[PDB]
Amino acid sequence: GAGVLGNAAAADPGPPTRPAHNAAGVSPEMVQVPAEAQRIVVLSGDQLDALCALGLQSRIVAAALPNSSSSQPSYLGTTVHDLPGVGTRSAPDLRAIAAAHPDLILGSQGLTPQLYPQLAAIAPTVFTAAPGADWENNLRGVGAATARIAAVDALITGFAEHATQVGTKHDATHFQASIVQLTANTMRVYGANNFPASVLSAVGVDRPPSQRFTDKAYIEIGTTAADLAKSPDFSAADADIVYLSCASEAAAERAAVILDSDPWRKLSANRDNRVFVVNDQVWQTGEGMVAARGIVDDLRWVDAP
Repeated sequence: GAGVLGNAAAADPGPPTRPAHNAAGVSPEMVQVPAEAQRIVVLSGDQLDALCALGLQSRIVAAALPNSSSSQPSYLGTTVHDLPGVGTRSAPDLRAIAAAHPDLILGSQGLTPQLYPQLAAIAPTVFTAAPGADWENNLRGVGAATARIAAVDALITGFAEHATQVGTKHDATHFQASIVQLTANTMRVYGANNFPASVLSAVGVDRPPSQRFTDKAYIEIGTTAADLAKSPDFSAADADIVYLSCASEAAAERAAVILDSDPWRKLSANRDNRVFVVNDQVWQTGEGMVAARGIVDDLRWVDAP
């Protein structure tokens, strides 16, 4: 009974190559990149999102797949969905990366730090920080890596204004929103330090007191049959509105079990029909500007009847 919601930039003036910064802890920290990279290999989901927000998706030649997955993300359109794979984000395939003969490689120090020297020997390589709450800084690093700092500045400025405008029109500050993600065996309740939390903050939506922690991304509650038969407490998940995504198909197949469970039916948001199923790629795994706009779109339901 839970409603389902789901959810080319011109280069800066300069020479044909530019210096760009790697994330802190990458050696070396500076890398010379082309001003107009024609064949980009992207190894992290947030950078793929960034290239789409910059209108550069037709220059991507391959992308690392989400781990345990067998396909590219679909929330970014068919051109990205059809991209060849180069292994997964946690284990990129260097032979396939070399086979794409890229002139630019984007990756993340939070995913494959050990791989940077081998990647840099194939093509100019830029590593951003780990994806998550700092997505806007990661976007800024993609902007420098593609010589599109001005373009990224406008995307960030336009997003902040757009998010604030949506929050004002829909009275976001008067609602506490909960962020929940189901896995096959557990329920994850996200706090205030992660990708979707930072987008809810940009819109101005409040969070329930149980979801304001910042020491970790989420807390995890068991949801197996043995767990449910031990009278668990899901009250950390309650709010005025609950946004719930499923981390996998097996999680989706068990979602209705948890939503029908006695511990979940105790939640006031469930009684009030204010639990909404949302796209996990938009809310959890994309972690970029296009995903962020999808979350803002879903947040338009905070003041719905």
